Amino acid sequence: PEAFQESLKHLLPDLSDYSEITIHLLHQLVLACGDVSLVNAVRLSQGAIASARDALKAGCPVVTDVPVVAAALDQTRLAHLGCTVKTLIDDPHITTAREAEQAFWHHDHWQQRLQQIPQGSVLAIGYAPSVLLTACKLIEQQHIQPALVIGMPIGFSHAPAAKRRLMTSPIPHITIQGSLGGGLLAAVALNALVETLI
Amino acid sequence: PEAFQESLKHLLPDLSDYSEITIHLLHQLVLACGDVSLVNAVRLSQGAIASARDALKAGCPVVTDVPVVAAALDQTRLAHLGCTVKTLIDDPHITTAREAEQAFWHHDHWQQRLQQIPQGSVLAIGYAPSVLLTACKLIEQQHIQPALVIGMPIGFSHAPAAKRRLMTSPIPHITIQGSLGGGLLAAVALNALVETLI
Repeated sequence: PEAFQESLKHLLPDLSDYSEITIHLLHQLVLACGDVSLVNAVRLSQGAIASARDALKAGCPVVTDVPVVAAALDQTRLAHLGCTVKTLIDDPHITTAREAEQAFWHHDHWQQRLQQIPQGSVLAIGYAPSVLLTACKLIEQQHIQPALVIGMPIGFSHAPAAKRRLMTSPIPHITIQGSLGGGLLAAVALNALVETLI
Repeated sequence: PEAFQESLKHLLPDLSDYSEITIHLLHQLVLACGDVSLVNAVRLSQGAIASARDALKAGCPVVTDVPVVAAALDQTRLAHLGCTVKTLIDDPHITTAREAEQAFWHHDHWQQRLQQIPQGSVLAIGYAPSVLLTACKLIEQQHIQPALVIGMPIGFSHAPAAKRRLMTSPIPHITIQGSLGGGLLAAVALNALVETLI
């Protein structure tokens, strides 16, 4: 789980184009939010790219936390690959970490839907830290086994240590160290991996 | 001129894919020589990629110092663009900085061929520091005006300060700070820019 400069170092003596893909992803994130810091804050695990491509080529399920993340996904490219897209809740108005944490407090069985995610799924969490925390716990206990976790919720003061907990996970992941998150960032990240595949 | 990490910083809030192109070029260099240091040593100037693409799209002439550089160029792609390829000398056996400096000492009129390079041409120097130095001098005096200079000669003890002199040039350029050079590196660099255009 390392930064741009370090990743790039070890990916350049590779036959694959993982270095080009990594910088494409950073570029797309910066074009979404306008913040060059993400070169530092963004963290990919070794084998994140490879696990992503392998899962996408096999037409993996894709699960997002909330609808706005799903709706920003490149839906037609994903359909061509045979990937289906689902959300953990259906609330149409979620724009902040507070609206998200509130909404995941009302629904009584989103944890059920998370627990049922198919092995090999891509899990993209753009809004709610508590959902990312629950995902990390289920992974540790070996109840779920996604191919990839994209964890880019917003970080708030006294948040569930979620992004930091994801960095210790044995599951391939991409995250944003610190309090940056939300917007469409999680969807942009996944889109960058989709568009460099087809 | 500036390194990888710095270039990348200022190229990410750009609409164009110059950040992806830069990392592709680094990647190709590392696949040619196997040396990850070039991330540090390689230096691009601010307008380098853009000037390259503009000149290649216009079917610019390409001039190399020696045949082995020309022969490593992607000849068919360049022909499709309308770019011609020429060399400053025709010696078929040049493998080291010594064989190159020797050969540019015998020929009496390579400086004439250099002085004649058309405005807007791409100049790729892979072997001889003294040729790069002469090129820098002609540029300062405004006798020649290439669109781009790729300067990747070998750096030897008490060499003509050439690579360092190229970094002060007003002409867009790509070079390798320090004593690394030769092989096919100059040709690989140019090829990376050609293949990401067509």
